[PDB]
Amino acid sequence: AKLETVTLGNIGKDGKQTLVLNPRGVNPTNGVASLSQAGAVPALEKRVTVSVSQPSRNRKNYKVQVKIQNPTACTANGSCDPSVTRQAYADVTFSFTQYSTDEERAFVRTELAALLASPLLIDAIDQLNPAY
Amino acid sequence: AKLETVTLGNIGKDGKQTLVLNPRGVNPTNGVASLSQAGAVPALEKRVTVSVSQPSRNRKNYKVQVKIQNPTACTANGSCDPSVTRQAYADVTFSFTQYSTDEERAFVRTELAALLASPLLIDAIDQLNPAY
Amino acid sequence: AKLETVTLGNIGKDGKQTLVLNPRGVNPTNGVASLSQAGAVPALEKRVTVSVSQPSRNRKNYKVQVKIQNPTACTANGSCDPSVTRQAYADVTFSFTQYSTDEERAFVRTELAALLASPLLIDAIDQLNPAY
Amino acid sequence: AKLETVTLGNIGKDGKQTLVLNPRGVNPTNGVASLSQAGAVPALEKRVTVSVSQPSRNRKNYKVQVKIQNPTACTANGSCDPSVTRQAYADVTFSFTQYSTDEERAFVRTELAALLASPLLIDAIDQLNPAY
Amino acid sequence: AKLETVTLGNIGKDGKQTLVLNPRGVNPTNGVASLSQAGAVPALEKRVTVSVSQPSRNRKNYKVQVKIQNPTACTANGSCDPSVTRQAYADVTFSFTQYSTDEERAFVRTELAALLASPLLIDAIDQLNPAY
Amino acid sequence: AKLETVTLGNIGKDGKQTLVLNPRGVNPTNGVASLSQAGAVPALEKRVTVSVSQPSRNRKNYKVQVKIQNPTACTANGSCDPSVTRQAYADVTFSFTQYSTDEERAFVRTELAALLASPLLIDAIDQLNPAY
Repeated sequence: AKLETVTLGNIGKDGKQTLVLNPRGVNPTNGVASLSQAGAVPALEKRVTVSVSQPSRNRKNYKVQVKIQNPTACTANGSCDPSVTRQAYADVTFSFTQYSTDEERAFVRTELAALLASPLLIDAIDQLNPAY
Repeated sequence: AKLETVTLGNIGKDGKQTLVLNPRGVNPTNGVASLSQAGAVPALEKRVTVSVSQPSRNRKNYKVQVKIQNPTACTANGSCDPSVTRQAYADVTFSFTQYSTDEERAFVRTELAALLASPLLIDAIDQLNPAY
Repeated sequence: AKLETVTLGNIGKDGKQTLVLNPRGVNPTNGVASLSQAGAVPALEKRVTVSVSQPSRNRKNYKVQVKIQNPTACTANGSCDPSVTRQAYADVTFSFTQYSTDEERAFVRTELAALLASPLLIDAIDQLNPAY
Repeated sequence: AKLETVTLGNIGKDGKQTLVLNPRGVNPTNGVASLSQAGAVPALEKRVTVSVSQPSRNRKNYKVQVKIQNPTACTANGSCDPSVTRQAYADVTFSFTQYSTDEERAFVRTELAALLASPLLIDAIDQLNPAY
Repeated sequence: AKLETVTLGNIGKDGKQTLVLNPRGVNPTNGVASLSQAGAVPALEKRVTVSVSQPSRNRKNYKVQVKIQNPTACTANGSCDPSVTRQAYADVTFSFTQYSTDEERAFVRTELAALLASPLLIDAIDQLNPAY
Repeated sequence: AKLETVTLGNIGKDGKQTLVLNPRGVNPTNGVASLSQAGAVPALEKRVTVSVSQPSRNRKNYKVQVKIQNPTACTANGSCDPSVTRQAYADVTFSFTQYSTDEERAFVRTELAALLASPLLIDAIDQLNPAY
C-alpha cells in the first residue's frame, strides 16, 4: 500500500461524488499513514488515516485500522474563517489470525464493502432505523 | 435497519464469491440482528451481526455497528466435528451525531466502499503490505 | 397496532395541518415503537414513540405510553444547520386493570381526546390560564 | 383554564356515549379543578382533575396536567354499597417552556387528538394489541 | 421470526376453530415472545409464548420453547371478573447439540405435529388413555 | 388406549418424508409406550416414548409425557460402529385439571399442532430464528 494519490468515487447518496486522497506521509511514531483532500486548514478537511499493527508478545493477531474523519465547517456570512461544528466519522478495524490466508482476509474486506453497499446498512446509516 | 435476506456478490480476493445472510431476528439486549450465513453449520461461519444505537446516553450521539465474524475450519472429522480453528474478523462503527446530515452519513458509507476498492487499503489487508 | 404509516390531521390552532408518522421500527431493548415525520436530521424532527408495559411480578397493571416530541429548529440567515432551541412535548400515560374490558379502556382513551379537544383544556394549553 | 360545564360526546369504543363534567372549584394546594362527573355517586367514577402549573420553580417551565380517573363497579349491594373495585386511568402532561409558541402548543394538543383516533394508538389500548 | 401476526386454524375437538395470535413483543428480561388473544380482558387470555435460545459456554447446546395455553372462565352468584382457573396446559421444548442440521430440526418439529395428529396421541390425549 | 404402529407422512423440511414407529410394548417402570423407527439403525437411534398418568396426590392434574428422540450417529475415522454425536430430541408435556374435559384437551393438542405448523415456529425452530 505504498502510498500514492487515489481518487475515490461513487460517493454520497446518489453515488456521484469523488474525493482525492493525497499522501501527506506516514507517522513513524505511531505506525499511521495519512492522506487527505486539500489540507490548507487541516481542521476543516476530510481525512483518512491507516494504522498498522503487527503480532507481538502482547498481541494475538494483527490489524489494519482505518480512521475516517468528515468535519462540517461553517461560518456565517459576514464573518471570517469557518470552524467545525460537526465531526462525522467511521472507525474500521480489521483483525486477523497469522495462519490466515489472503482469500480469507479478502472475504472480510469484500463482505464489508458488499454489505455496507447493501440496503440493510444503507438504511441503518441513512435512516438510522433500529434493526427491524 | 429493516431486515430482509441479503445477497452479497463479488466476494473474496477474486471478486467471484457470493454470500447469503439471513437477518432473522434482533437481540433484546444489544439491538442486534443476527445475519446468519446460509447453511446450518456455515451459518456460524462468515456470520455478521448488526445494531443501531440510539442517542439515549450522555454522549448524545449514536453508532451503527457491524461485526463480521469469519472463523474457518481445518479439516473436519468423520465424527462430524467441523474443526473450526482460525479466525478473521472486522468491527466497523459509524459514529455520528443527532444533527448530522444524511448526505454526510452517506458519504462516510460510500467513502468506505471506495476505500475498500483501493490498493491503499487492499494491499494492506490481502497481501498484508502496509502503507509507505 | 402493527406499525404502518398514518397521516394525522386537523392539526394546530385552526385544525388545518397534517403530519405523517412513518414507522422507523420498534426498539426490542426497551419495548418502544417509533414513528416520525422526515428524519434526515433526527434532532430537528417531530417524533412520536410508544412504550409497551405488561403486568408483572412488580407491576400491578399494564400501560400504553405515548411520548410526543416537538422541537423548534433554528438557524440565522447566513449560517448553516439549525439546532433545537426549544423542545416542546407531551407525555401521555394510560394505565389499566387486568380485569378491565375494552369499553372501559376506550372510555379513558376517548374521554381524553374529547376533553383535550374541549375549551377547558384548549385554553389551559393555548392560554395557560390557571384553572379559574 | 376558565371553568364551565363540559359535555364530552362520542365516548367509548363505539363512539356513542356522552359524559358530563362539572369543574366546580379549584384545589388551593395543587391548583386543581375538580371535574366531577354528573350524578352524586357517578361523580366519583369517571372523574377528571385539571391543573396548570406556573414557571415558579427552577426548571423555568410549566405543565398542564389532566388526570383521568375511571374506577368502576362490580355489582352493588342492597345495602347501598356501590362496590367500586377495578380501575382504568390516565395521566397526560403538557410540558412546555415559557418561550413556547401558542401554535406549537396547539399542535401538540391536536396531534394527540389525532393520535387517539389512529389504530397505531387505539389498537394498543382498546384491544391491547401493541405496536409491531 | 419477525414476531408478526400469526393465524392458526383447523383446531378444537372437531378441527373447525381458528385463532389469531397478536404479538405484544418480547420481555426485555425474558427472551420469550408473547402473543395476545381476542379477549378484551387480559386476565382471561390464553396467551401463546415463544423463545429461541442459542447458548455458548455453560451449555454448548440449543433450545426452543413454547408455552400453552388457557385458564377456564366462568361466573356464579354475581361477580367482578368472570374468573379463570388454569385448566389447559402444555409445554413443548426442543433440544439439540451445537452444529445440528436444519433437516434434523425440521423432523423433530414436523414429527411432533404429525404425532399429535395421529390417533395414538390425538385420541389418547382426548381420553387421557395410556396406549396399551 | 391401545398400542399401535405409527406412520407419519408429509414431514421433514419439504413436508414430504415418512417416518414409521414400530411398537415396542410397555415399560412398567413408568407406564411408557415405547415405539421406535422401523429399521436396523433407526432402532438404535430414532424413537418415541409415551406415558399418561392420572393425578397424583401432589397434582390434581392429569399428565401426558411424550419424548421424541432423533439422534444422529457419525462414523469417526477409525470406527466400524458409528455412534451418536448429536442427540436431538423434544420434550412434550400436557397437564389438565380434574374438572377439565374434551374441549380443553382438544384445543390444547390441536392448537399445539397448529402452532408447530405455524410460520413463526417453522422459522423459530428449523432455522433457529428468534422471534424478534
